[PDB]
Amino acid sequence: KTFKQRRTFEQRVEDVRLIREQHPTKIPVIIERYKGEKQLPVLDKTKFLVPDHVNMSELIKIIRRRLQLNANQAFFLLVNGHSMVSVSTPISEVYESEKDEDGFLYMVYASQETF
Ligand SMILES: COc1ccccc1-c1nnc(N)o1
Ligand SMILES: [Cl-]
Repeated sequence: KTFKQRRTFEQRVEDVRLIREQHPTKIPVIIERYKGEKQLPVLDKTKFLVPDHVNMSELIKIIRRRLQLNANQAFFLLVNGHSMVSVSTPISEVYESEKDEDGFLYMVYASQETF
């Protein structure tokens, strides 16, 4: 069902290396709905190429636009399994400290802060 489950470690590594070659300015991001999640919809895809200069605050705005949320629906984003310490950090910096061993940056969203 989940991305890590659908693709072998070897396959995720090779795909990160292709994005390096073909989209060298992009951060490879996996974005997944919390398996408990009731309110928010699922995204139309799993794998996102994010411009390495956007900060986490702008990535939250991007995802909320992709879900076509309205102003008072709540949205919480975990990165590498934990809360974001700050939304002002550029994604190139967040990537270097929170990337997985396969080379993707893993995110999960929910309407509850209690995931
Ligand atoms: C640490 O990365 C590698 C290690 C061994 C062989 C290839 C790579 C690689 N990285 N990006 C591409 N396109 O290939
Ligand atoms: Cl690029």
